[PDB]
This record gives sequence, structure tokens and C-alpha cells, in this order.
Amino acid sequence: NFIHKLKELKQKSLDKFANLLYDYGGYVYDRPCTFIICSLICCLLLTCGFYFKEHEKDIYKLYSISNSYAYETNETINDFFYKSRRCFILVESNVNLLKPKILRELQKFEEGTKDIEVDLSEINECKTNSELPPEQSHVAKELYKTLIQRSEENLKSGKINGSLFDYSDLDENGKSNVNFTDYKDDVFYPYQYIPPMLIKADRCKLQNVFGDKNLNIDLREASDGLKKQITYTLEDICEKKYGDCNFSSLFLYYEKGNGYIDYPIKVDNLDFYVNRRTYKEMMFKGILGNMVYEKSGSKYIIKSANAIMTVIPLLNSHTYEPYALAYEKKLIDYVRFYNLDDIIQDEETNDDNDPFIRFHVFTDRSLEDEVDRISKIDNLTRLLLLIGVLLIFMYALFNNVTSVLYRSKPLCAVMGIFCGFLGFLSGSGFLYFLGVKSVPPAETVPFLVIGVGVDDVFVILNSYSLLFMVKDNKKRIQMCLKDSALAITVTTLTNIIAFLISAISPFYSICAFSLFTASSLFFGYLMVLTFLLSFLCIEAKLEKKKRNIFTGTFHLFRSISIYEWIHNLYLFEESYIYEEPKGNIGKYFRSLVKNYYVPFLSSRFGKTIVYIMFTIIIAMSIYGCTLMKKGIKYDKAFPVDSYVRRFTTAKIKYFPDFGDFIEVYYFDKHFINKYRGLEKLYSDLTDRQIMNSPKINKNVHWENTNLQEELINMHNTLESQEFVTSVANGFTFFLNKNKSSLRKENPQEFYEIFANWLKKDFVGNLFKNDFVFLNGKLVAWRFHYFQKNVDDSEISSKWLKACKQITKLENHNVQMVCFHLSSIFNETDESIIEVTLINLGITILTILVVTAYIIKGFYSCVIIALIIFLIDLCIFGFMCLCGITMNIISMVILVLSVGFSIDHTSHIVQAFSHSMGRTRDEKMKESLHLMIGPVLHSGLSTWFVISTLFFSNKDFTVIFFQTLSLVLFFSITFSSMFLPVLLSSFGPLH
Ligand SMILES: CC(C)CCC[C@@H](C)[C@H]1CC[C@H]2[C@@H]3CC=C4C[C@@H](O)CC[C@]4(C)[C@H]3CC[C@]12C
Ligand SMILES: CCN(CC)S(=O)(=O)c1ccc(-c2csc(Nc3ccc(C)c(C)c3)n2)cc1
Ligand SMILES: *[C@@H]1O[C@H](CO)[C@@H](O)[C@H](O)[C@H]1NC(C)=O
Ligand SMILES: *[C@@H]1O[C@H](CO)[C@@H](O)[C@H](O)[C@H]1NC(C)=O
Repeated sequence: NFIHKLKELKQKSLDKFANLLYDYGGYVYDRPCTFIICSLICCLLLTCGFYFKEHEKDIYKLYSISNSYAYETNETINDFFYKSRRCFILVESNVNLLKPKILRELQKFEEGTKDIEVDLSEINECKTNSELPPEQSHVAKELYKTLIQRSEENLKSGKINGSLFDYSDLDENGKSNVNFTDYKDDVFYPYQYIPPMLIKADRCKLQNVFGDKNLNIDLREASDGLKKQITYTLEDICEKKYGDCNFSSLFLYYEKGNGYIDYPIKVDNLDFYVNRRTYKEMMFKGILGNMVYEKSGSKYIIKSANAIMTVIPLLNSHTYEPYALAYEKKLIDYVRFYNLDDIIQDEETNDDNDPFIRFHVFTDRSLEDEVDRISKIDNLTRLLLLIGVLLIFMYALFNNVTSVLYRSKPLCAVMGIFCGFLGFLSGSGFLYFLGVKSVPPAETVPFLVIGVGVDDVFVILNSYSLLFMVKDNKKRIQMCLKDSALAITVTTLTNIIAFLISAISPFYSICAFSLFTASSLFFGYLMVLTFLLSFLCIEAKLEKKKRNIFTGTFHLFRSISIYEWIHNLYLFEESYIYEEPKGNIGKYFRSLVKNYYVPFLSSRFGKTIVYIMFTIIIAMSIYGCTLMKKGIKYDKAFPVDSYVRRFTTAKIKYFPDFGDFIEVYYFDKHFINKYRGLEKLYSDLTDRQIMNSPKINKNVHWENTNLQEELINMHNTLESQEFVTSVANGFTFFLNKNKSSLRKENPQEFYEIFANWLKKDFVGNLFKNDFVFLNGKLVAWRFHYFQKNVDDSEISSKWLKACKQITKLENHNVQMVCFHLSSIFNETDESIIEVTLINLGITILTILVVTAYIIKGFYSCVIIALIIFLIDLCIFGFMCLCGITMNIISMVILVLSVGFSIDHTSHIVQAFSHSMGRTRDEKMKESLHLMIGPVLHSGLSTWFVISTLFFSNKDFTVIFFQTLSLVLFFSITFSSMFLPVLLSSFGPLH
């Protein structure tokens, strides 16, 4: 019942679709020019949507997951801690930079950095046309006023008395829409600390940012010239150290006459030196690079150093967000354009090359700026696209031009390339009309689309090449379209399905890439059906009139089943319609396949050769699967010549120890929840469930001696790690300095002693900015440590996880969050495996269902599934073997590999099934002779368009090219060599 009825319905539907396409081709043949002009007009109207093109530049949006826990941690850190923007300025040289002349020049360079002036007209965030002051909640404003008043009063008083605070454990709700009464009695230590989330002042008023300048200007209500008159310098937005700017540079040694530039520098400690005159700290390890010293006379005498680093701290608050964002920009223009080669020319080098001195810069603005620059498509990508288009045009012309000119189809190939390009343009325009923003990966959308947009073309030509016997050109075109309609529709539908399923991934970059590719493929399919088919009709009319393109242009200026046919041909071979005419489209290639390749495959020697070769390939794939690596470094997304990558390379070169600045934070859950109230498919929610335990980070007694000893042991363990070079933990210093005083374990005593140590001690004065006390209880704190830089992301993620394990203190319900910039990318690399393993399964199931709906028989579907699984296994094994890691690009291409390879596999299998040969060998011969041309062409075209990406300056594009080339190579080999042999051996017969 079910088997009969479902198969009957399927066959009836397929036959009706074929007849509909037959009649559609018949209708198109009468109106080719009308279809051409209408399709072109529609494509241009859709392309007009490029005027609404937008780029997505947020790194979190592009690369992070939707519910990334790193995003939540960054939000918490910014809401409750005072971070400072850090501008790094590095200077490299094959010449030692410690000579007095170069030192004087670099001092002038630093003074120039200090002397940069920015006018208020450059503050793009105050343009008199924005709603920049959103409404802050009323209770928050009242609390901010009360807290600033209390901070002023406490700072004036300068007394620490924890006798009035309540030290009892908080309730589950935090007790001993939010009411101001609960918040109005909060006392914060240090007294100048107020939660940065509460500092929401009018950013466009100069009084809120520059009190000293005494100007009362509303930038949203000020003219452009009036704002341009007023200027500010570095000193107005720079973090202060004893009043002066808190510069971290070599020239702190010479400050206030402590040392002299001409004389050699002598320092009593190469790790932490305090300038006696200025009382300012300085770490020579972080400043100087390839440092060479003497260590004589109980001190260290530094002779040479081939690198110098300077760190400029800028205030990082809401009100100071734009101004710094302005100054940093100018700072970059001051560094990337600075030249001091004149002095360098004379001095002796290290590498014996021409002497050199290069300045590098890195800011928090730099990554966003580089992403913005990358978002626009560069000239190199356009040149590569042009070269790929030229290659595919040459290949198509070479295949479709033969000895006889009027039987050739060059115009069809050219218009097929044009159909691919127009489909890409129309799809991109439609999605821009829908509002989807263009991610940088979309730069690779054109190539791929063209690489697919030609495939259907070849298939149609194949059918039109096989129907030379039909004298009626209109009926010939109708039958050609009838034969090729199911194949073309299934191919495009499968590609669209694969890309749409890929678009489900949480990362917006992949979602946009897949959406653009799917829309472009759909519109390219429509263009193939109309624009290309009309040109096919025109060239068929010219062929019937026996005039080629040139003669036709001159005159215009003057003015039966194919399987049955191949079976009959092979039966006649056992001894007008059987023999192709001279100069046919695919005569020579089919002759080569039938005369040489088919006898090789049918021979026993060919079969055993193929079996041995593919056994070796599968074994190599398994061994590669054994060598599996995961993760890609983020900077690979940028070109090597970008100043960010150059700065990173240099830093790694001259400063191996100071690789990553990992920051470890502890937040009290009750405090965080109390102060947050003022603001008002994929289950890989990693690093979130652990931190949400009901009994963690709540009312932790820091006065406990056991907990302090555990903290000391944790610090020692963190120092013991090989990948950790230095640790800056103020809590450890406090505990080491004071042990007898803390024996009482009294919470009030602990609070008072910690406050006094922070307020009075020199090291405490340094660490004052890393601790938050509310109502006499330490509610949040932090420390930092440096991690060796490594080129492998997987080992870096392992180090971060080891650090998270070390910071865990389950005995006292304490776990500290470890954070870094690379944490987001590590989270993405950890989630990509699960995301891909889900998407691949969903894609495979859907594609198998779709192909089983169209493939005749059930055993053929099993063969197709086995071939698809083997192709995927080989692709993954060789991508692991070739050093490609399991990253976003490789995983997405692995997902799409099913949709790409199913086309060739289905072509060969359906050609085998529909044939009427008696033995398996005859059916294999017919299947090859019919559909080995299109299968080879549809892969060679895609690879020819893609190959130009091998020279792309962006490593992500290179990985894309490599993985796609592996996919295409394995699909072609398993569809043209392994599949025919497998069908000859065990293929179905009835
Ligand atoms: C002389 C002995 C007894 C004490 C000196 C200890 C040294 C190694 C410690 C104490 C103070 C520490 C600094 C305190 C604060 C900061 C700011 C932070 O953004 C980076 C780390 C940095 C710069 C720390 C580096 C290490 C440091 C300099
Ligand atoms: C550092 C901040 N970034 C995180 C890496 S990012 O802004 O999100 C970012 C991400 C990627 C690129 C990029 C350039 S070329 C490129 N080819 C590419 C081609 C095809 C596919 C499927 C993919 C994924 C990529 N992709 C550029 C920037
Ligand atoms: C703290 O305040 C209480 C309440 O007035 C007072 O009794 C105590 O002496 C104060 N402690 C100090 C050190 O001033
Ligand atoms: C504000 O008032 C009550 C009484 O003090 C307080 O307990 C509660 O937090 C608030 N009431 C609400 C939210 O209904």
C-alpha cells in the first residue's frame, strides 16, 4: 500500500514537473529577447539595493556566541571596576636604542605624544543630532548624588571606622522597583570609589568632563566653529600618578634629575625600580626589549636594548569614552607616520642588514579600526575575483568552442558567467533591502557563487549536446530542458538548503555569509532558467540557420529518451543517429572517456588500482583524524601588513614573557545583584552554569585564616606554572605583610587593617584600585598575571582552563573569573565543535531526504549516503592531516561539503540507475558517457574560480580556499573514479 502509493505519487509529481519545464522551454523559445530584457531589468532593480548596504563591525556580534559568558563577564567588569585604556607604543631596531642620541630623539618622540591637541569638533559622538543622553533611572541618580556627597565627606574626614557596619551574613535575597532606602546607607572603600555603572552624566557637557578648564559648553547646542575653538591635550584625559601622567616609559629613570641621558644607566633592580626623586615605579623588563646588561658593582648596568615599549594609560569611563577615542586616533597618526632613520643610518646593526627603526602602536581602538578597514572589500580581493572570472571564462570557452563554429556555444558560456555574477548582485541587493549587514566573510561570496553559477549551465549544454538528432530546434530545446530540469533544480535546492541550515549558527558572521550565498544562488538559478535559456534559444536558432555568432551579427546588422539512445548506440557498437556530428559540444571529451577511461575502469587492473588507491586514501584519512587539532588565533583574520599584526609580532619577538595580561576577578553575588537592579537549539552554554551555583561567591568570610592561607597557596601555585611569568596580587602582599594582626579573624579588624594598609602602605597605595569594600565587607577584588605568548590557540585555552581550576576554592565557596581579550575567541573555538556536529547532522538528514525524494530506487540512495559519508571522512581526515584546525571556516565548509558533493554523486548515481544496460558494466559505461562531462566541469569551474583565493592576504580566506579545494577534489575523485567502480561491482540491476 504505502510503497506503491508513495512511489506512484512521487513519479507523477516528477513527470508533471518535467512536463511543466518542457512547456516552459517551449514558451521561452518564442520570446528570447523579452525574457532577456525582463530578467536584466529585474536584476538591476534588485541590484539598486546596494545603496542601502551596511557593514557589521562589532567583534562580539561577528564572532562571539549570542549568549557568550565572556560578554557577561566583560559587562560585569566594566560595571563594577575602573579599567583604564592602555596605548602601547613599541619601537624596534637592529641597532641598540640605548645610545644617548637615539634616547634623546625618543624622548622628543614621547614629548610629542604628550603634546597632541584635539579640538572638540572632532568628537563624533557630539554632533548636535543625536539622542545621546538616554534616561537614567531616578533611584540611580539619587543614589549617585548621595554616594558622591558621602565620598566627598569621607575623603575630607579620612577616618576608617567599621564599628557601625553590620557584619552578619546576608539573606538569600541580600537582606541583613528597588527602594532607595536600602541603598542610601552604603559606604564604599576606598572612599573615592563609586560603581562605574552609576556614573551616567551628560557626556556632551564640558563641565562634566573638564572641570578645570572652567568652560560651560553644551556640545549638542554649540556651533561647529565654537567647538573647534576649544581644544584639549593628553593631560586632560590621562590617568594621574602624583598629579603627573602615569606614563610607563623608560624616561621615568631620567625624571627629575635621577639619571642623565648621556651617561650610562645604572639600576639596583631590573624587575621593580623606584625612582628616588619622583617615587615612581618602573619595570625595566616590560620596557626594554633585547636587553643586555653587566650586573657589576652590586647593581645592573644596562648597555644595549633593541626595543623600547611605552604604555600610556587613558581614563576609561563613560564620560571619557569619546574624548579618549578621539585622542587615540590622533596618537595612531602620530606613531604610524613617525620616522627617525637619519640617526639610525650611521649606527652599527645586529643582523648585518641595513639599519632600521620602526614604530608600532596598539590601542583598544585598533581592533575595531582594523575590522572596519577589512569590512570594505580591498583591491587585492577585486583583482583576485577578476583573475578567477578570467580563468573560468577561459575554461568555459575552451570547453564550449570546437572545430565547427556554428555548433559551438561561446555566447552561452559567457552569458552563464554573467548569469552567475548577476545572481550574486541580485541576491546581495535583495538582502540589503531586507537589512542584513555585510560581514567580512562576504568578500568570498562572489567567487563561490560564480563557481556554482556555471555548473547548471554545463548540465544544460550537456543535454543540448546529446540531442543533436532532433531536427526541430524548438522541440530539441524543450527536450533538453526537460532532461536537465530535475538535475538543475535538485542541485540548486540542495545548495540552498545546505546554506540555509548553515545560517542557523549563532555567530552572525556565518549567518550573514550563508544568507548572502543562499540568496545569490537562488537568484542565479532564476537567471540560469531565464537569461541563460534565452541565449541558448538564440544560439540554437543560429545553429539551425547554420550561421555562427559572427555571421549572425553581420546579418543582424544587415537586417525518444537519451538513455534509450545511448543503449541503442552501445547495442549498435556490438556490430545517422548514433554518430555525433563534427564539432559537437562534447564530442572529443566523450570520445576520450569512452575510448580510454571507460575501458580502464572496466578492466580488472583498473578496478584493483582504484580499490588500492582509495584504500590508501581512506587509511590516510583515518590517520589524519587521529591528528586532530582545534582552534584558530583571532589575528589570522587580519592581513599580515596591518599594523596590529605587526605590533603583535614584534611584541612576541622582543617581549616573550609579557605575552598575555590575564585578569582574575572576584565578585560577591549579593552585591552584584543588589547593584544591578538599579539599571533595570544549541545548548553549549559553557562557563555559565558553573558560575551560577546557588552556594558560591556569597557572604564569603575573608577574615578566615584558612582562606587566607589558601589564597597564599593559590598564588604560589599560579607562580609555579611554567606559562606564568609574573603575578601581581595585592592580596598576597597584604597577607604576607600582616599575619599576626590577622590572627583575631575579626571582620571589623580585617576591614580596618586592610583599609589602613591600602591607604598608608606604598604597595597598598599601588593596589588601592583593585579592591572594593561595601559596608565593611570585601565585595569585589582582582589581581593580574602575565602569560607566555604561544602560537597555538589550543594550548592557550588549556592554560586558561588550568588557571580557572587553580583559582577555584571549593572549600570556601569561592571561584574567581579569569578574563582576557582572547577569552571570547577561546569560547567560540570551544563551541564551534558542537555547533558543527549539530549542523552537519541536520544538513545530512535533510539532503538525504531531498535526494531520496528524487532518486529512483532505494539501494541507490544507500550508495549515495555511503559515498557522502566517505567523502566527508576523507575531507576531515585530510584537513586535519594538512594542518588545518577545526575552526569556524573549516567547520562551515565541512558542513557545506555535503551539499557540494551530493550534486556530483547524485548525477552519477541517477545516470547509472536510469540507464538500460544489461550488465552492470554497460550501465556504468552509459552513466559515464552521459554525465561525466558535467560532473568534471561543475567541480573544475568552482575550483578555478576559487584558486585565486590562494594569494589572499587574509589567512581566513586562505583556510577557506584550502578546505574548499579539499572538498572539491575529494568530491570529484569519489564521483568520477570510486563511484563508477563501486557501481560496476555492486550496483543495482533492477
Ligand atoms: C619592592 C617589593 C617589596 C615590592 C614590589 C612588588 C612588585 C613586583 C609589584 C607590586 C606592585 C605591582 C604593580 C601594581 C599595579 C599594577 C597595575 C596593573 O595594571 C599592571 C600590574 C602592575 C604594574 C603591578 C606589577 C607588579 C608590581 C610592581
Ligand atoms: C578579530 C575580530 N574577528 C574575529 C576573528 S572578526 O571581526 O569577527 C573577523 C572574522 C573574519 C574575518 C575574515 C577575513 S577574510 C575571511 N574569509 C572567510 C571566508 C569564508 C568564511 C566562511 C569565513 C568564516 C571567512 N574572514 C575578518 C574579521
Ligand atoms: C567608631 O564609631 C563608634 C560609634 O560612635 C565609636 O564608639 C568608636 O570610638 C569609633 N571608633 C574610632 C576608632 O573612632
Ligand atoms: C519597598 O518597600 C518595602 C518596605 O520597606 C521594601 O521591603 C521593598 O523592598 C519595597 N517594596 C516593594 C518592592 O514592593
